Amino acid sequence: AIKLEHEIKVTDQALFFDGVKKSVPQARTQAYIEGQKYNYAYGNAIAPHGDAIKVYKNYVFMTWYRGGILDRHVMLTRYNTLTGKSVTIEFPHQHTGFEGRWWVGETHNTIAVAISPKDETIHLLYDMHAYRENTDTGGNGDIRKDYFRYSYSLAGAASVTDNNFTLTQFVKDTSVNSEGATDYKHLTMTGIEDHGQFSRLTYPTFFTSHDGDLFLHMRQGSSHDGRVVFNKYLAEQGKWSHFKSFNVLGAGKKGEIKNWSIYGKMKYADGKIRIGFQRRFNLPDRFRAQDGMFYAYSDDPSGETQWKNYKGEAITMPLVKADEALVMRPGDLLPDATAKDQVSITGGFDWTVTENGDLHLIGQTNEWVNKKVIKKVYSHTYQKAGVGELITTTDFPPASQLYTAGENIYIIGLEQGRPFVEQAKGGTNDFTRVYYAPVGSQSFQKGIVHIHDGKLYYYLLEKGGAGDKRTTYLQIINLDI
Ligand SMILES: [Ca+2]
Ligand SMILES: [Ca+2]
Ligand SMILES: [Ca+2]
Repeated sequence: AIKLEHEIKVTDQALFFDGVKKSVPQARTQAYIEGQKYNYAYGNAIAPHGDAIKVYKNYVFMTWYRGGILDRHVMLTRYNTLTGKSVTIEFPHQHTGFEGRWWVGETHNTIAVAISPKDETIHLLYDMHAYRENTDTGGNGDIRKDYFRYSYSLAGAASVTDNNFTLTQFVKDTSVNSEGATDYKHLTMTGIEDHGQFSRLTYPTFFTSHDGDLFLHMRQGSSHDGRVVFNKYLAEQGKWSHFKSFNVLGAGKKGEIKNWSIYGKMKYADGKIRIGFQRRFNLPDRFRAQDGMFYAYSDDPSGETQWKNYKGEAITMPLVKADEALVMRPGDLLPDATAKDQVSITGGFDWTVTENGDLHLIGQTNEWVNKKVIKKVYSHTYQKAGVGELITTTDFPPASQLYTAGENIYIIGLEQGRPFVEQAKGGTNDFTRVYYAPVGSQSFQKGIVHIHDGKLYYYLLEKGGAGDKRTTYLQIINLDI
């Protein structure tokens, strides 16, 4: 059976935004008040959040911001699964909040972490929400040479002894734009400063191939005109390739009816670089936000060429018209919801492909009437073994992410604060609960998952804390593959 193997405390000082929600004009406008609680613009929990946990050999790497409101330092912790010991590096960068207003917490601004399986370099990307050289921080720091924030290490740093796991392992900024002796933030990944390439980026998320290649993807642009870009770590050269567009910017002048923005994630799944996403058109129509459900995969191990849709048909690369990668229309789940903004798709999208080729996508599609959600529909679209008709069903529980290991797909979450695991054979919608932490165990408020070598690494926020410093834990659960 699935069993909990290890439960480890990461910190009692994880940053939490213990204030109230602010609107974007408030967050942009209001001055600091000394003694205020830590208000926020989007979510209230920046840790664990984002691409913040990775496993490499016997090490679990976890990122987080340290509390409280006056600290906010970027932190990197390494847990050694062989010794049970942890070591943590404190970086000089502090969370800059909403457009430099560091007293308003900004959950888009996550700390992503990856290890190159080839040269054991550690890569960090943090605190970014589409910034650019003329971003107006309202007097809170100069961002002209700090709009893209990248930190990286010496080769072999991933596996040094705990005593040597320090900032000494990381490479300072020594370019003409360097800020000084404690500047660890680089403005580019290629060694070439390039505002056009590295401005307006959000959502750093790394993925790794079977042969040990490391990739990154981000979203570039705005909610009205946005693309996914991705690059590859060049281990032989100690740098990254040029960003490559999965989809164009300015599609309205290149063959689409209008500009659009992309809402999804690239992953490495069943041996291929792939992407799943929904589209925001910003048309005056029945869609309050996103529309459609899309998927494509590359038969190129570098993911640069040979892109295809679910049917195996080649797609235009870079993509201009999203409909080429169509899988289904979530609008069809609410077919009488035709009034302006009556179909509200604002999240809950995910997708996976199992090691047997089974394709799975989930979505949440809400009916929006007089400024309120009046109906929530969860969908599960799947195709067994990559062939045959797509099945879309709404007989799917309220889950927001899908995971895979061996032949199965999994739903993983918190129920009454306790981790559970539901599992289904790939290519089916037949789920059964196979793990639930017992009564008397701890309660958690939030969690992020990382699946590695048949085990579930659950990076969790403990429930019930107070103030702007909370406790996080790492759980290691054997999926019994
Ligand atoms: Ca710098
Ligand atoms: Ca719309
Ligand atoms: Ca649709």
